[PDB]
Amino acid sequence: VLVQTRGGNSNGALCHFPFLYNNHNYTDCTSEGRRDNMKWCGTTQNYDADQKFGFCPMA
Ligand SMILES: *[C@@H]1O[C@H](CO)[C@@H](O)[C@H](O)[C@H]1NC(C)=O
Repeated sequence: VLVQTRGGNSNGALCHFPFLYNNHNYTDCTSEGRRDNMKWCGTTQNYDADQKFGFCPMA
């Protein structure tokens, strides 16, 4: 699969996995920070120390 994003805090980067999100190593996309339904993903390897996310346009 290929999760690429463009607009989040990555200024145009490909989401990566696994990605620590608030001490929550997520090896995929998650909608815990959304209130609609889609799912986003971190673009860094340490969200707790990076603060960079993106979207997960995929299935
Ligand atoms: C998440 O993975 C990183 C890389 O191995 C590790 O340093 C960190 O402690 C892990 N955190 C959790 C909650 O598993």
